[PDB]
Amino acid sequence: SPFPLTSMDKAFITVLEMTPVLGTEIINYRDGMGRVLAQDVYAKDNLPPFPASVKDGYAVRAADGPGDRFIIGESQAGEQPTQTVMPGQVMRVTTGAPIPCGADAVVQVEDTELIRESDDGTEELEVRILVQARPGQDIRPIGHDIKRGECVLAKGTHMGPSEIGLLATVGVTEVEVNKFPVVAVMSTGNELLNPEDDLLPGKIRDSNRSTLLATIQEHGYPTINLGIVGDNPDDLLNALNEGISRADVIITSGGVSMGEKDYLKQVLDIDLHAQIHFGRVFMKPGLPTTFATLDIDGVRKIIFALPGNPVSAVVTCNLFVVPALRKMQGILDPRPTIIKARLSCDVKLDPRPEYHRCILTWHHQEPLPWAQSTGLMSMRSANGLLMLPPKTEQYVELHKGEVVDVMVIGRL
Amino acid sequence: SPFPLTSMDKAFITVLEMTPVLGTEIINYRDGMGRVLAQDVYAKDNLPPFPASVKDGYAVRAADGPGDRFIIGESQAGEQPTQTVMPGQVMRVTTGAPIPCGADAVVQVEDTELIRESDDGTEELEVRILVQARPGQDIRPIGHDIKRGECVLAKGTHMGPSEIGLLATVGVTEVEVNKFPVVAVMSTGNELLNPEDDLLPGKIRDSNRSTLLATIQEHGYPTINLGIVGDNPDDLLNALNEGISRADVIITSGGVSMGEKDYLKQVLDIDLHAQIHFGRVFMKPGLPTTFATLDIDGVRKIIFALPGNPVSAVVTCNLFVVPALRKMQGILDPRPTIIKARLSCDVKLDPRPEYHRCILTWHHQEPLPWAQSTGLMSMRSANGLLMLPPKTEQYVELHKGEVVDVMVIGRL
Ligand SMILES: C[C@H]1[C@H](OC(=O)CCC(=O)O)O[C@@H]2O[C@@]3(C)CC[C@H]4[C@H](C)CC[C@@H]1[C@@]24OO3
Ligand SMILES: C[C@H]1[C@H](OC(=O)CCC(=O)O)O[C@@H]2O[C@@]3(C)CC[C@H]4[C@H](C)CC[C@@H]1[C@@]24OO3
Ligand SMILES: Nc1ncnc2c1ncn2[C@@H]1O[C@H](COP(=O)(O)OP(=O)(O)O)[C@@H](O)[C@H]1O
Ligand SMILES: Nc1ncnc2c1ncn2[C@@H]1O[C@H](COP(=O)(O)OP(=O)(O)O)[C@@H](O)[C@H]1O
Ligand SMILES: [Ca+2]
Ligand SMILES: [Ca+2]
Ligand SMILES: [Cl-]
Ligand SMILES: [Cl-]
Repeated sequence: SPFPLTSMDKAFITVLEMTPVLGTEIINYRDGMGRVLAQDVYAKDNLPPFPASVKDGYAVRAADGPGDRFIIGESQAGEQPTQTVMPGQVMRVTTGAPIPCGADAVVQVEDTELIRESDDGTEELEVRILVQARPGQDIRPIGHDIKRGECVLAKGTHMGPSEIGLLATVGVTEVEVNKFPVVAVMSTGNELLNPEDDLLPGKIRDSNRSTLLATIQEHGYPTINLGIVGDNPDDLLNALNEGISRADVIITSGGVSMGEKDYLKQVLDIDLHAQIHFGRVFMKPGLPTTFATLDIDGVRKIIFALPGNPVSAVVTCNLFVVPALRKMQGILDPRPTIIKARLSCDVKLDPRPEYHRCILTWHHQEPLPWAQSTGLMSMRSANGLLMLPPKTEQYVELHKGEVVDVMVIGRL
Repeated sequence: SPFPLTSMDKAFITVLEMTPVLGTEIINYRDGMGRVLAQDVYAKDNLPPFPASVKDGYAVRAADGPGDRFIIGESQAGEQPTQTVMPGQVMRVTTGAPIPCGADAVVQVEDTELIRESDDGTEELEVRILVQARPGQDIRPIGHDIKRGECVLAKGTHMGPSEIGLLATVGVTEVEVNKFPVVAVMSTGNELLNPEDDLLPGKIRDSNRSTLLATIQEHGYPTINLGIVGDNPDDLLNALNEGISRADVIITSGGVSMGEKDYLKQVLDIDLHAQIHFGRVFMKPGLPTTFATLDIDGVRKIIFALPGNPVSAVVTCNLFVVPALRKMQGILDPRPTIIKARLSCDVKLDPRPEYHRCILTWHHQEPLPWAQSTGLMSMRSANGLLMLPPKTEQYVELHKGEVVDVMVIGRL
């Protein structure tokens, strides 16, 4: 089988439709970066749990109005006050300290003048309140920010630092989340040497394994290095079986064209009994990209057999593998972010949709970024993939300045 | 000292000007994600190191033209050929295999017809070449992609997956890079409990430590958890001394206003003998944000004393701390990426420049993203910080749809 040419849209949709969502596990909240909640999270306490001052100043009775007041004590952060403010009295407060019984407003220190103090100046005795406070001013009532019983995070939330801080706030230190996929990577070819090797006749160094592993690691997922596998079916089958045992996802590169020494598709079908959903994609680069699933004991393994050309391998990894991994780790909409950018140079269109790494840059006050195709600008890694449309009889070329879609693949 | 109000621009520039660049170390290339090269990197081999076929097909003499040819053997990937192609002969080749002596072009299999084979069909014997090849066609000459002696990566390059793959390609498996900063984080306040604690009267859980540690970890830097420190100068000094010993950067939160129990600025100046460069910033939120340096034995430590309010702490961490850490790890221009976005709702301007977390979203074919201020949209973490200008007599409010600056703080 020279597999049918699959459209890019059909290939991508097929990857997402066929990729499973992984099961769940309980983690410590500090380990939650990039995880997706598999439970709703509720507050068991009010925040604040006591009425809390917003200001350094004095807790007062608003009904007393402005005037001169006896200071009966201080409320400091972390201590519950024991005294009750009666008419004509106030209590000093600091930001975050509890409001004492009998007070209903806070007056910030700037709206006061101190009018009696102890001889040694350490104890405030009488203060002039210069304003009419409104009841409740500069107080966070109990539960103002979070109420006991409130759902503070919904299942499906993809967590970042602020969500971790919210779990800390509410004391929910263990949470149910989707698992991350474990991703195994192998390279294929009799010509490949390890990066650590000196060259030998007829040989080159394996770069795809490093590039692909780094790409997956950049997204936070655990990886397994399956090494270099020669161009023979027995070795390929054994390496695939090891990947299936050790990982949720297997990525290979090389050996997927129709060459005399290309065995991977035959091994996947006849030996592994995997279901190849597509074996060619009408895209540039990436024609021989292959995607398969394997259902064993009610678990679905997914296999990407990427082209061997290094540029093709990293482009197809970003287009197909990353969205699948995002679905596996529970992200509800796992699709890439697409930004509109201006082409930095003219480009010829191909009958196939074309993809190329680029750098996105925003310029002073200009609203749209520019996309500069790769290959001081060299100090930056690629953070985008230009997505060029197929040529038509009408449109054969795009011009500098014209707006194109760019897929985000790195931090901007 | 109620410290002077420092403009945002002066505060930010001061942080970057006063922050050092860390020294260098040698790392394994697989550990290079996010590192900055401190050396130029050179290729010691050509790529390809032999003339390499781009195609499955036949190595031919272009001068023979089209016609029927004897196939004298095969060149397979990873094997140096030993035979010389003479007039009237060709050799089978596969993609990435070396071109044999005597051949000067490759004809892809699609431009041929097989016209003699062995009885068992395993050996090709004669092929009809249907095209006139151009000399050099479908061959990558030695060094076409990389030449021995070529600088392939310059010092100052901020590495991603493709740079790691390039180090693998050229066999440079150990590289000199800038160190990453080690960042210590402490929280302050007598009211704070650990996230793991049940509440006690007058107390709340410490969230800032978790949020700040997660923010720093998201950027890839090692962290040290200095815990909760009470509101007293001895304990604050001891915790700062531990941070200085263990880390390059110390982040505190809380205790930086003028309150009765706020000691940190006094401790930094009088006890630690640090140089406080600013102690207030004209910004909303973040008024009491403080930045200090401490020079010990020719090493500069940097200290950020952030406000205690949780929103203020995470906003000021993203504005001031992250750019400093990027400078420390060697990034040449460590400043944030600013994108233009449309406001999703009307906003009132303040005399101070105002900052608020938001979510940036790109809509179908609309060129500019929308910025939706925080507090299915809830499934996403904040990836931006709205940067609102100070009000003027002319401009008091911004309206839905108007374009504003947004600082990127998360993956888009
Ligand atoms: C065909 C459409 C797909 O559409 C679906 O996947 C529908 C089923 C589903 O949403 O699961 O989305 C994708 O992702 C973005 C956000 C950009 C990237 C594009 C992919 C690179 C190609 C498929 C295309 C693509 O366009 O839009
Ligand atoms: C005042 C200018 C500063 O300008 C310098 O830092 C000049 C000295 C130097 O470049 O080192 O850059 C910054 O970073 C961006 C990219 C956006 C973020 C802004 C900061 C939030 C505030 C400072 C401002 C800022 O605007 O531009
Ligand atoms: N891991 C790798 N690192 C670098 N180059 C590779 C790697 N794997 C394959 N290549 C190169 O990519 C090209 C395409 O290889 P491949 O996809 O295996 O084609 P075929 O299936 O026809 O052998 C060849 O030049 C090959 O040497
Ligand atoms: N680590 C923290 N976690 C959550 N809230 C905090 C933290 N530190 C301080 N806060 C709260 O932030 C607010 C401001 O505190 P802070 O900056 O210490 O003010 P002051 O210096 O006046 O005591 C208070 O409500 C305080 O309880
Ligand atoms: Ca191969
Ligand atoms: Ca405090
Ligand atoms: Cl390809
Ligand atoms: Cl603040």
